[PDB]
Amino acid sequence: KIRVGLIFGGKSAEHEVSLQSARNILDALDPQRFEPVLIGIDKQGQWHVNDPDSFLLHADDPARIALHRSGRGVALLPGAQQQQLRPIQALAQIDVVFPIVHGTLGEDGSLQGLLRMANLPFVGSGVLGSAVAMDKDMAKRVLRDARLAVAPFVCFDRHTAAHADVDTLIAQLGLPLFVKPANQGSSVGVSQVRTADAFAAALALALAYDHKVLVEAAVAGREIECAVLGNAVPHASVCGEVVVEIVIPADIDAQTQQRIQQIAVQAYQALGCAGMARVDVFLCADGRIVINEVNTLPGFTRISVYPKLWQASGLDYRGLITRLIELALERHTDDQLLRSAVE
Amino acid sequence: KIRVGLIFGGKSAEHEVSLQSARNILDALDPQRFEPVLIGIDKQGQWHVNDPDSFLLHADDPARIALHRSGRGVALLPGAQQQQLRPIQALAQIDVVFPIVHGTLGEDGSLQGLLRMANLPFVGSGVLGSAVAMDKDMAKRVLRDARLAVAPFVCFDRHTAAHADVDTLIAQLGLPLFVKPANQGSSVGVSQVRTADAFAAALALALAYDHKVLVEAAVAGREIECAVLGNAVPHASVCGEVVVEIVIPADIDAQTQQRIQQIAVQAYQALGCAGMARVDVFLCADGRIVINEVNTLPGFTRISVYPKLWQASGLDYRGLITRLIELALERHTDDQLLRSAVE
Ligand SMILES: Nc1ncnc2c1ncn2[C@@H]1O[C@H](COP(=O)(O)OP(=O)(O)OP(=O)(O)O)[C@@H](O)[C@H]1O
Ligand SMILES: Nc1ncnc2c1ncn2[C@@H]1O[C@H](COP(=O)(O)OP(=O)(O)OP(=O)(O)O)[C@@H](O)[C@H]1O
Ligand SMILES: [Mg+2]
Ligand SMILES: [Mg+2]
Repeated sequence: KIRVGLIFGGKSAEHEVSLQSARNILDALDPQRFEPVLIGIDKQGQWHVNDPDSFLLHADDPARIALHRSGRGVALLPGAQQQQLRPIQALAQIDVVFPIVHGTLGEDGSLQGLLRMANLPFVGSGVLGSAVAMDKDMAKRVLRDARLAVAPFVCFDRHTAAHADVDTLIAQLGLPLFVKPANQGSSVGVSQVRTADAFAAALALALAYDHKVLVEAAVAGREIECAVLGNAVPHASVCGEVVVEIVIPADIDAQTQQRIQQIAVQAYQALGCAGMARVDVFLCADGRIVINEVNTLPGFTRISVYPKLWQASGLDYRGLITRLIELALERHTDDQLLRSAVE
Repeated sequence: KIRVGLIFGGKSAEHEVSLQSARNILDALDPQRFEPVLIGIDKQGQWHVNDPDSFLLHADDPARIALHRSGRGVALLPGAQQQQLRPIQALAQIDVVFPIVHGTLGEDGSLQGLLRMANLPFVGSGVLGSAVAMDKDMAKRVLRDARLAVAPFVCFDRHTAAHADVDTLIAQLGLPLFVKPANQGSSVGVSQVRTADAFAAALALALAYDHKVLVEAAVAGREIECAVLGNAVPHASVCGEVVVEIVIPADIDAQTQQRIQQIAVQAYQALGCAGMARVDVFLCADGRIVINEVNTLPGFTRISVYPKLWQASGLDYRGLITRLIELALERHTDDQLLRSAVE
C-alpha cells in the first residue's frame, strides 16, 4: 500500500472548497492501494496533522464547515530522503502528496517547490507549469507564442498603471474591458468596465491584489470548459458549457468538441502543465476558439466541474484520483534519474 | 542588525564555485548591518549548519576545497512566521536569505518556493522568474514573444526526439547546430554538431540530462555579457566581452553598449526576473543583438563576471551584496501586503 499525503485548506476564499475536496478524495481513495495521511492548512497559513475521522469541524454543514486546528505541527526536512515530513511533537512515511491547497502559495509553484525540495512525488503541475499557468500575463504570452488565440490585452503594474490612458485602451481593445489581477490565485479583483469613467477604479482595486493587472478586450462567445489529464500524452474530457449552470456534455458538434479538445491539449503542453488542468475557452459564433484560462488546480469535490467532466467521459472519480497518483509517481521516477545525472 | 541566511553548495558541478562565493560574500558582508548564518548543502542534497570560522575543509586549496558536513541538520516549518529554520538537534532567527545554491533545485524555482512557504525574504528571482529563466525553451519563447531576437531553434522531448529528421533540421537551421538540454542547471550536455552524422549522438546525450533538448542555429557574432540589478526599475552594468578571456569594459561603442544594456533590461523584465541576472548576448557584425541566455544565479566569487561587471560600473562588491539584500526585503514587504489581501 502507498501512503497519500493529502494537503488541503489554505489562505484562500476557496478554503471551504478545499475542505470539501479533501473529504471527497478521502472517501474515494482506493483502500486496496492507498492509506491517507491528512495535513490541513488553516486560514492563517498554519499546518495541522489530523486523523481522518476528526479533521473537520461541522463537516455536514456547508455554512460552518471548518478545519480542526489540531495544533499538531509539521516540519519538513529539506533534502531528506525519508520521513521528509515530520511531527513537531511520529507521522507515517508519505509516498505521494496530493496537494489541493487553494490560494497563492498552494497554486503558484511555491508549494510545489517545497515538495520538490523534500523529494516528495506529488500530484499536478510542477514548479514551472504552476507558476506559468497561475500568472495570467505570462500564460497568455506563452499561449500567444504557441499560436493559440487569447483575448487581446495590455498588462500594467503599479509603476505604469498610474500612466494608463483609457482612451487609447478603448480605441485599442474596445468596451466593455475586463480588468483583472494577473495572479489567478483569487477570482477577486475582476471588474467588467462598461464606460470610460469606471476604468480607473477597476485598475485600482485590481492592483490591491497583484502587482500586475491585465486589461482585456471582451470576447463575445459561449463559455466552454474541458478537463485535461496526463503528463507527456495528455487526454481531454468531453466539454461542459457554462450558461449566462454548467451543461455536460456541452451542446456543440462532435467536431467542435474535437477542436476544443485539441486546443486544450496544446494549451496544456505549451505552459508545461502535468497531472491535471481545466482549460476554459470562449467559442465564437463563427467558431474561432479563444482561451480564457488554464487552471492547474481544479475543484475536486463531487459537484466540481473537472471530475464531472471526467465522469461524463467514462472516468470514475475513484479512477481519476488513482490515475492522478500514478502520474505523480511516473513523473517522480523519471525526474529522479535526470536529477541523477550531474557532477 | 539583520541576520543573513547564506545557503550555498548544492548537487552541482558548480558546487565548489558556490563554496567560494559563500566565502567571498561572507567577507564582504557589511558588519554594521549584517550577521551571517551559514547553511551548507553537501553534494548528496543534505543541509548542514556551520560556524563561519569552520564551514570549509581545505579552504585555501581550490583543488580540495569542500563543505564541512557538520551533520547539524535543518528543519523548515512551512507556514511558520518566526524561527522558520530550525535545528534538528537552536539557530539564530534568519531575516533574509541569500541563496547561492547551484544545481537544478537551487536554480529552478524549487528552493525559492520553499523559501516562500517559509515566509523568508530572499535574494534573487522569485518562483516564476527562476523557473522561466532556467528552462531555456520557455525563456526563448517568452523572449521571442517580447520581440527580442533569440537563436532560431526546435525543441524535442524523449517522445519526439526519436522522430527527429536531421535533413529537415539542417535545411531549416543550418550547420553547425547547437544541441542542448533545456534546463540550464548544468552546462553539461552541450554539443556543437558539425556534420549530419554527429547529430544523433548529441541528441541522445542531451536527453540524459533533461526531458527537453533545444537544437539551435549557430549565431555568428561576438559574445557580450551584461549584469542586471533591481526589482521594478532594473539597472544594467557596463559590458564584458568573452573571447574565442573576458574583457571589461567590452571594446564596443557607447551606443552599442547602450543597445545591449536596454535589451538586457527588457529581457530581464519579460521573464519576470528580480534581484539579479547576467544576460549573455551575441552581437552580430551588422549589429543585431541576439540573446543567448538570461542567468538568474550568476557567480559571486571575486573572480566572477557578474560582480566584476558591477565593479567596472562603480559598484563595489560590498555595495552590491548590500543592495541585493535591500531588494530582497523591499520585495518581501510589497508581497506581504498583496498576500495580505484575500478572503
Ligand atoms: N475578456 C473577456 N471577455 C468576455 N468575458 C470575460 C472576459 N474575461 C472574463 N470574462 C467573464 O468573467 C468571468 C470571470 O473571469 P475569469 O474567469 O478570468 O476570472 P477568475 O478569477 O478565474 O474567475 P472564475 O473563478 O469565475 O474563473 C469569465 O467566466 C467570463 O464570464
Ligand atoms: N546558437 C549558438 N550559436 C553560436 N554559439 C553558441 C550557440 N549556443 C552556444 N554557443 C556557444 O557555446 C557556449 C555554451 O553554450 P551555453 O552558454 O548555452 O550553455 P551553458 O550550459 O550556459 O554553458 P556556459 O556555462 O558556458 O554558459 C556559448 O558561450 C557559445 O560560445
Ligand atoms: Mg475561467
Ligand atoms: Mg551563456
